[PDB]
Amino acid sequence: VDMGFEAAVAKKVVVPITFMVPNRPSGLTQSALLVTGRTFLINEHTWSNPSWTSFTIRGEVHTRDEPFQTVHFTHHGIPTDLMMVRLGPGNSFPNNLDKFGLDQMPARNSRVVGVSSSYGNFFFSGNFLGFVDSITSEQGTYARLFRYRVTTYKGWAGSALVCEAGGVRRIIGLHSAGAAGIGAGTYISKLGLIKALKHLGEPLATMQ
Repeated sequence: VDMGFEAAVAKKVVVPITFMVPNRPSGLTQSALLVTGRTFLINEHTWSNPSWTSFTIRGEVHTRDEPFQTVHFTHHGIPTDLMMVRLGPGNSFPNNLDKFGLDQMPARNSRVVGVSSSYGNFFFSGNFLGFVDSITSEQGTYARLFRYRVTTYKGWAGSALVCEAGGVRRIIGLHSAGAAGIGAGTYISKLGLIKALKHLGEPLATMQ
């Protein structure tokens, strides 16, 4: 199996993130996706949880009261589990926009590869089960996901989901949830990322 693209995702995109809390003996660790500059992707259910007082990413500590610029993605007025967060000034992330987005839909039963830094680095995989308008979760309804047949675990949220369409493999999701042997990831589109990055002021050149 060619895994060159997934290896590049592990090398440049997926990183661990740990949220520190005052009501548990240990931090909550999962994965995050570096997009470009000072902007990354993270699950909304993790970001919005009220307990954490700081988090660490890329060797940096950030407190909850910092003036983060954020976008919470919605679909037809229903919340998704996807947040984009732009940090204050600091050392830049790689520009990983070449690794996100597919213009065609993945075929039924094609291979999904998850790329995680949640428990050290690892891959997981399962068959693509299709897009769903929403999932019903212990925290409410979330919109615009796709599913895959593989048992997933607490902490695996934020892992990059690499799918295949039109002879190319790209990241089109971030892991969100699990239910009885089936995982669900929140969909990522290139157009949505670009629109949100512009809203947050992450400076980029436009190819003309």
